[PDB]
Amino acid sequence: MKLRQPMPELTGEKAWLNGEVTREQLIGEKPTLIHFWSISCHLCKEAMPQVNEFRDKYQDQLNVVAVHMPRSEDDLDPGKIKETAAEHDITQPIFVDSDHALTDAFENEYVPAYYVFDKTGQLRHFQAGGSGMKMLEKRVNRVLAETE
Repeated sequence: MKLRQPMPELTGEKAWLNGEVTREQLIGEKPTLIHFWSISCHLCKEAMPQVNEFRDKYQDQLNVVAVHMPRSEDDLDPGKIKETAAEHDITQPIFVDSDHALTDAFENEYVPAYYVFDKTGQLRHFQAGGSGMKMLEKRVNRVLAETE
């Protein structure tokens, strides 16, 4: 991913969850945040609450969409993906990838990973991991402050 391209094809075929959006349905005037996570990843457990937090803080200012990223047989489970999303109040649109289809389309090679896009629908900044992933709140707020 160059900090320049449009979003990928948004593949991922298990289904959507908690809401149904695509780039093409929510881009126009707000910047966008796509982040990967999973129900039992060592740093995704810091993403999950902070995701809920900035999703409530910035929903009207920032398009938020998420992608669950299966890693294991114990990680595919539609029921646990739904229930952990309810437990952590992760109520934005959530893709559930089949395994890695979007992840391959943009060669992420991490899981607690995040991509921040301008209101025109192309990548501004991307990171993966970080100290409690706190710095993503700043990358988001920078895109919010820098966008018109």
